[PDB]
Amino acid sequence: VYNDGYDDDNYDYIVKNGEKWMDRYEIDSLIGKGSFGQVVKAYDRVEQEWVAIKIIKNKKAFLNQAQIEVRLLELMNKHDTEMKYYIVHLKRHFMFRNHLCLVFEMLSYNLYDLLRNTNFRGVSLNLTRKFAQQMCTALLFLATPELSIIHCDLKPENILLCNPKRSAIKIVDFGSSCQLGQRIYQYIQSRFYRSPEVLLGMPYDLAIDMWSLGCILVEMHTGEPLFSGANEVDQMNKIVEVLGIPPAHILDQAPKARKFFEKLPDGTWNLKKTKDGKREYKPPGTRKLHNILGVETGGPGGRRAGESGHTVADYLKFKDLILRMLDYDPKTRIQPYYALQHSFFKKT
Ligand SMILES: Brc1cnc2[nH]nnc2c1
Ligand SMILES: Brc1cnc2[nH]nnc2c1
Ligand SMILES: [Cl-]
Ligand SMILES: [Cl-]
Ligand SMILES: [Cl-]
Repeated sequence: VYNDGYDDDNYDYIVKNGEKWMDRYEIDSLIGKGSFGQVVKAYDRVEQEWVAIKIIKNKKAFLNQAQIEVRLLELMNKHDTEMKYYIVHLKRHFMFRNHLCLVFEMLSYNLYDLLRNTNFRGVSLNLTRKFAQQMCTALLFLATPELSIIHCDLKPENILLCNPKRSAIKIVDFGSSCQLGQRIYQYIQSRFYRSPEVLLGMPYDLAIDMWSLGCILVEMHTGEPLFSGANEVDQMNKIVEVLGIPPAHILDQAPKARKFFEKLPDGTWNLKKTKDGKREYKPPGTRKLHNILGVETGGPGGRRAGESGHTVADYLKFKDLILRMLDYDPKTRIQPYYALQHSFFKKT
């Protein structure tokens, strides 16, 4: 009784392996899932190649958001004719059985799959550097004035390997992306990767992606999310454990500062007071990235002790870049052009 029997109760297309669409696509299987709908692997008979097909939910709000996604993908792909800025390619789109379907090149698995494959030991610092450099080049591309595109949902799951053994990547899922000055949501980004200005209800720009990236890079090396909040209050407190209380010039303009913080008569800010007898977080800024990363103790959890490509100097450079990506102030947070110039990327 949903979509004349083609949909489940959650607006998704009921995927059947081997179904052929439009005398062109043979549906192999489901390969991904999301809030947007589903992704399937299919073979395009006409072009005689494998593709991934993202099936948007048969639901107006989701259709209308995916129309924005289509426009940003076609816009990016036309400024990336050489396909060298690490953004997935929208081959074409169509309506089928009342689902917007977007056809992409077939890609390998994502960076989360890669971490899980190491049993969350984390990938090497050399491989992290390759990912960071590609990622920064991609954000530089997004920042070109004709695009000014904010991805808004960078996470390990939305960065895909081109090929499962090689290190080339592409960013996918511009399903919540917007352009500078075309911002339409306040609840954005995945929580672990969510920036302070978004937690604070403040206006945001492309710099929220660089925040997400700094979280991602740490997690790729340690194996675990840097700020693993269960809800927004716990997310902001986890950030404060590592970075301290946010500067007053930020909190004074934050419409949601009172959700997490409290201003004292002298105008300084602290965390909201907790119920008497309840200790739950480390005191502000005492959980140091220096120790999260194991800079002088053999890498995260000491697991890198004795390996090449993991020197103390290597780690200090890494930490510095990460901390610059995690600047509380969006206006001084490091920007893609300067991140590429960081000493973490030199040499070899
Ligand atoms: Br290829 C590919 C795979 N997964 C995606 N999610 N959103 N866009 C995507 C493109
Ligand atoms: Br803020 C901040 C957080 N963690 C650190 N580790 N080493 N220096 C640091 C500065
Ligand atoms: Cl999702
Ligand atoms: Cl290596
Ligand atoms: Cl924690």
